[PDB]
Amino acid sequence: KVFGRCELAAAMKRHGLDNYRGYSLGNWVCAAKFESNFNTQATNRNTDGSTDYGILQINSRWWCNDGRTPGSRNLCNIPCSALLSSDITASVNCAKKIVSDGNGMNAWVAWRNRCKGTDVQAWIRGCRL
Ligand SMILES: [Cl-]
Ligand SMILES: [Cl-]
Ligand SMILES: [Cl-]
Repeated sequence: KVFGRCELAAAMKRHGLDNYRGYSLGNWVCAAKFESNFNTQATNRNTDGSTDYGILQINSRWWCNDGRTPGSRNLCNIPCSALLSSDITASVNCAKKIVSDGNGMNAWVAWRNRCKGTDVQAWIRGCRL
């Protein structure tokens, strides 16, 4: 599924991501924009052989099982394919664990490089939330 901007913001809010770990909704929408362009089916192979999955590009090196990332963990206790669903529940639940791991949203390098410190409120501008 390719979400609209406000559609995703609403879905994130419905799943308790709004201000989770002190990160406003715009931060989450911005991260999704630059990780996946709001496409739940996005997958990208990393140079090390792990893969990033879904709307928030969650990495099989630590968070989900894809069966082909030797030496990796599955800390969200989920198949990586579950992170590609139209319903964002699994990606949100797993993102909550990631953002709680110590470094906040810096875990998402695209958030750090493209969202951190910017006017992230713009991402929810106009949205009926
Ligand atoms: Cl957009
Ligand atoms: Cl915001
Ligand atoms: Cl594996």
